Amino acid sequence: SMSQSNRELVVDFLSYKLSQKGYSWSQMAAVKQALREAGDEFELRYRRAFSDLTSQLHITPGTAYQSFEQVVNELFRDGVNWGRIVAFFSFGGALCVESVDKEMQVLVSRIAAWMATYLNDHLEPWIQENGGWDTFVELYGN
Amino acid sequence: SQSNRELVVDFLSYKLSQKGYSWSQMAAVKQALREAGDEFELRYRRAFSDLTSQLHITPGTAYQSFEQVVNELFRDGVNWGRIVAFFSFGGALCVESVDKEMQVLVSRIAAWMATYLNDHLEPWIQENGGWDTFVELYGN
Ligand SMILES: Cc1ccc(CN(C(=O)N[C@@H](CSCc2ccccc2)C(=O)O)C(=O)c2ccc3c(c2)CCN(Cc2ccccc2-c2ccc(Cl)cc2)C3)cc1
Ligand SMILES: Cc1ccc(CN(C(=O)N[C@@H](CSCc2ccccc2)C(=O)O)C(=O)c2ccc3c(c2)CCN(Cc2ccccc2-c2ccc(Cl)cc2)C3)cc1
Repeated sequence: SMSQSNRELVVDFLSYKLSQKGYSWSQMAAVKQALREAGDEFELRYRRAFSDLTSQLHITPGTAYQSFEQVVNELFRDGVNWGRIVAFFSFGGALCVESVDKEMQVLVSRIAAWMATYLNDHLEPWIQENGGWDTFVELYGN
Repeated sequence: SQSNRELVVDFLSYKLSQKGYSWSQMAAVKQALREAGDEFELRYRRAFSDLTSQLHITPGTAYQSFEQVVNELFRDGVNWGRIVAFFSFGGALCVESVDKEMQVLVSRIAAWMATYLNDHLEPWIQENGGWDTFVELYGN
């Protein structure tokens, strides 16, 4: 328990320090780091679209899924691409922050579950057809 | 998939941390330690380079170098600042191993760090309120 959590902290810290030098702890660590960076990049470049989105958000536990679904359906209306997948993660992140800001922290675990289901059902088939997350890492790094 | 749930959790942990929030207690510790490591490495830019002048890392001498540095680091006792330096040292030794084309040493360094943490740091950590105390102190 303390043993597993100590190994987890070590792995997390070393994954981070290796990534800062262009190295990686594992394939999964390389995906996680490249997605974190892509999220930061997307949010900064589309800071206006991010600001317009958060301003229009009126989060309540009863309308949270509705808001999630409407944005995600609009986002992927014309199909899937890596850029839109990054925007999907950025949107989930913004909805979680907005939930915590509005003292609705209970929504965070729900949003993560909705994201994971949407990924499994609607994004994973396209991801697998397009070479998987390794292709994303390769394309983003280039 | 398990890996898709893991990516979601990782991304959300990061975005919540950027606003001073956290996904979980464990995510808050990981993020506070990553930041403290970055801060220590910026404040002491030449600390590892001053050590490398004598640490010629090889699979045969890596453990002896790790053990000596870590024993010298904690000679006067444990504190949070030295624990951060311990993680930064491990990180630097892993980078140096990959630079010297001996990435096979990375998983051994990780195992040595985890054993030192379990055996020699965890009693002081637990006596000092656990990793929550570190998060509280670093955030202040
Ligand atoms: C890191 C990064 C990611 C994405 C881009 C932009 N981008 C492209 O550069 N695309 C490429 C094709 S992918 C190439 C690629 C990219 C990354 C890695 C690997 C390969 C192209 O065009 O050549 C897009 O695709 C792209 C994707 C989504 C959106 C835009 C553009 C424009 C703004 N729009 C707002 C929006 C509309 C509807 C519904 C919701 C939201 C919305 C989502 C979240 C919030 Cl928080 C707020 C609002 C979302 C730029 C940088
Ligand atoms: C985020 C942060 C952490 C630590 C500090 C610095 N620092 C202090 O400021 N400490 C405090 C008391 S703890 C306060 C605290 C800190 C963080 C969180 C919470 C509370 C003080 O004194 O006021 C120290 O403790 C401290 C600890 C270790 C060392 C130093 C200073 C100076 C350099 N020295 C080199 C060295 C010597 C022997 C063996 C190995 C190495 C060596 C380790 C790793 C490599 Cl990579 C290379 C070489 C190691 C500064 C910022």
